[PDB]
Amino acid sequence: NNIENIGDGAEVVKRTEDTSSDKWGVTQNIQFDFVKDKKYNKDALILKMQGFINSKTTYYNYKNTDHIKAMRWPFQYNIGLKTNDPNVDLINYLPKNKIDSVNVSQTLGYNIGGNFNSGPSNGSFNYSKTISYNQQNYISEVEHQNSKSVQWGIKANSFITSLGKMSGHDPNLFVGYKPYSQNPRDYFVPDNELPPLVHSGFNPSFIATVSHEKGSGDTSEFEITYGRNMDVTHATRRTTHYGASYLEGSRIHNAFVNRNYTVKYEVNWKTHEIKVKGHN
Repeated sequence: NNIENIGDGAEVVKRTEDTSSDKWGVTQNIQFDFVKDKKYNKDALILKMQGFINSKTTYYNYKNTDHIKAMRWPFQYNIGLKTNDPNVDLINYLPKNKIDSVNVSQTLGYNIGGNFNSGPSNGSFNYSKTISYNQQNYISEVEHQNSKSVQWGIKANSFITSLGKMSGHDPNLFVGYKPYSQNPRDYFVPDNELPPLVHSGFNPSFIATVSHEKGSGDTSEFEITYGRNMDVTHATRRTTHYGASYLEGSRIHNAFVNRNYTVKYEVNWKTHEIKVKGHN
């Protein structure tokens, strides 16, 4: 069963939708939890956005050269949610503020009568939903928000390198130790020195709660966007008088923006059925 009783005259109807795109290298695992409460004057839906966004980190030689090689990597991950229904309002979302901690763990609590809150380090609520994601060396913040939308940016922040502390904008970030190699991968730091968000990808965990005016319409559409913004780091071999060789990085910041996989979902407030309307 996917209907749980949260109190007297209150229940949560649970539904899940799963979609993947080889085109974008994204998996969207969406949880739709319908809040059915007699003591609450509105229809409510808790959306838990999970899945996977591949880093799509690629290493390649620069043109017809042997001494310039490149690394294309995700500077920022994009997580967005929007609605086109005038009768639907975005009431809350998690995370709400700029957060730089390695693990982002937050809880949304629900109490009968339409009361929504956030839990610390515990329950006691009638119903609750929890987010958990790792963002090592990255920072999360809300880029854009209103009553119909919320957009997050999980961007490169601070790194501990062999040359000391580096920002996500440092041109020498990720530059390797093998200038005489012919493999573009060797011009860049090994995977054990790369954060998971660069070597593998991102495992999102985001929450958004929407309120629908009762009887205003049976259906509502939601667009969920998962993607990334790519940077290109070029590592040129040098050359010094003494004879020793080293690598030097130059950067094309925001070389490939909004490499996003957008899925349009249809929700039925009466039957609690989910339909995938379309995608890209």
